Amino acid sequence: VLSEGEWQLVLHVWAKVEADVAGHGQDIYIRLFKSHPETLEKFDRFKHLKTEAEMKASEDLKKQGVRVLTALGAILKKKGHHEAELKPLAQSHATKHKIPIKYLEFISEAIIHVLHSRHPGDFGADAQGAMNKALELFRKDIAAKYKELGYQG
Ligand code: HEM
Ligand SMILES: [Xe]
Ligand SMILES: [Xe]
Ligand SMILES: [Xe]
Ligand SMILES: [Xe]
Repeated sequence: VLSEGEWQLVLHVWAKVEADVAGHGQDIYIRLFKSHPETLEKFDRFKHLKTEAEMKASEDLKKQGVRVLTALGAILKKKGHHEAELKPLAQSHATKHKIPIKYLEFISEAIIHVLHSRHPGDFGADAQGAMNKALELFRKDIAAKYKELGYQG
């Protein structure tokens, strides 16, 4: 369980992401696909992209990144009271997309890396620890829903 102070560290960096969610999403996807290329294979619409240049130029990838970060932002804004928000996401990611918890760990890593790079003013050590705790909680709760849904993750 995060403290209110921890949630505020999470929300204060998220406020900066929201200056330009699209640009943040592009950086996060590029980082994910570069660091863990296997994750790109899960994307029917994007697995053909060969280079960072192609990734940057993809309007559909940009739009997907906006969807991801906005869905995650809504979850973070619930400050742990995210049962309703997690249900459709867990179901689609377990059953349609088939995304293991390991890959959620990878995207969490990419999120942290991009925030660390872009936002040293709001992503010092305490803020990074708070964001890690929030993402760990997210993954814990997704993992529990995965198991309810019959997916080992
Ligand atoms: C922060 C964690 C993530 C969030 C909040 C998130 C959110 C979303 C949302 C909102 C959608 C569209 C609605 C849906 O189908 O549920 C989506 C689609 C999708 N997600 Fe995720 N996602 C996350 C992580 C991942 C990861 C790590 C992968 C694969 C490695 C993945 C694979 C996909 C795929 C393949 C789609 C369909 C994309 C398309 O329309 O072409 N997701 N995700
Ligand atoms: Xe993203
Ligand atoms: Xe997810
Ligand atoms: Xe995550
Ligand atoms: Xe969360």
